[PDB]
Amino acid sequence: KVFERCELARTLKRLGMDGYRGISLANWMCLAKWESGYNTRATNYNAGDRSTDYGIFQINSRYWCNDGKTPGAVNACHLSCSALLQDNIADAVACAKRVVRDPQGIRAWNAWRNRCQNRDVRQYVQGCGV
Repeated sequence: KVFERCELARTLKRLGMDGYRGISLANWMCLAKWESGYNTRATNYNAGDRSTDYGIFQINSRYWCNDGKTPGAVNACHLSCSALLQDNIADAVACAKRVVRDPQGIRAWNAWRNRCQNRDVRQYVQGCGV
């Protein structure tokens, strides 16, 4: 599923994401935007270390979900990577929260640093009613 902007913002808010561990809704929207363009089916294989990023948040298989084909990987979110490809993003969200419970927080995702950190991310939630 490819969410529309405001549709995603409200979905995320409903799921307890606004300000989770100090991360505002706008930041999560900025992350989802740059990671997958609000696309839950999105997947990217990383030839360099043979791992794969899954879903709307492009979560990596080496450390967060199990896809059975990533070498010496772990499954911290305790989910099949397939769960990160559903139209229903509740599992993707539970996993995204798990990722930020670690020291780096939202800095876990490089795309956030490159395109969201220290920027005016107000535009991602404006007019959405969140």
